[PDB]
Amino acid sequence: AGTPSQVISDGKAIKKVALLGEEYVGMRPTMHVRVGDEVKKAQILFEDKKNPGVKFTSPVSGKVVEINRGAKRVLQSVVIEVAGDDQVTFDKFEANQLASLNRDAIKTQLVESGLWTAFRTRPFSKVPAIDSTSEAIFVTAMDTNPLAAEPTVVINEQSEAFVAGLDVLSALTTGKVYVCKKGTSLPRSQQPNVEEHVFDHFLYPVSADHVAWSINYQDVIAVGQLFLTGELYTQRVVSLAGPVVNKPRLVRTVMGASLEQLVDSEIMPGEVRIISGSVLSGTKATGPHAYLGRYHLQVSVLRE
Repeated sequence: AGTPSQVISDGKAIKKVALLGEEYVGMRPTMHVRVGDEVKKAQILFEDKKNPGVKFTSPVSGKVVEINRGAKRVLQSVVIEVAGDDQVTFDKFEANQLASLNRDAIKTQLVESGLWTAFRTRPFSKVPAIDSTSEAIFVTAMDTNPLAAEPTVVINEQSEAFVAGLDVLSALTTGKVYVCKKGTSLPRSQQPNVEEHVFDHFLYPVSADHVAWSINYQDVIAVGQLFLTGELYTQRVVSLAGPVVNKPRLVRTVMGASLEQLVDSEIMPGEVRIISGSVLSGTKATGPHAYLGRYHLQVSVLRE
């Protein structure tokens, strides 16, 4: 019902993007910008006062037009209006170098680029501490919900970036990296501490000694792109599905894309509920929240 075609095409033009404050567990923001500031791509917008060092950066260059706040001044979203192509650039390497890079050097670049936020601890589901390490980084490269985009199609376009990302993770972990996938074959890291777990909603192992980190396949592609090119890779391939979508399919877009602009001239007439993420485990994309969640790879539209 509203199932998407597993074929990638271009999404509607995006004029504004936003980072959503409340979707980061335990995050209390310290602003590094105000309305009117021109920002570059990968420029810090704010940091977490309760997770010292974690940076949240702009997916695009442009101008800060809104800092929306709700009950008790909680940060709802920082809206950026796209303009120009100025960006903060980082160190670049060759693919063969990535698996041997120093762990702290890797950390520094992920933090300053903002990509560090892609990681979440399991349990607690919050961004790891900068000075912390993990023995088991899990890569979610599968999805059971038919409304989700099949990862293999996305990854097949970004083969070298995906593998490069895995190689960075293989140096970042103190133990192993686990690629959680279906039977369908994927590009393989040549590093011996990168394993594939084939299956036939995820659960992660718990231990008093260690904590598990999780990261989705598209962020792994971003990590790979970051270290190969030295630029923040903000492309997204998201599932645009739901019974009121005229051509349910996969569309290219940008992190934090305006969802009202993304679905413009995509939906049947009548009033609808736009949802960022899965239908059952997403958030109501309305008003100040009408933007693609950091950890969402799907946009669901229903009838109200």
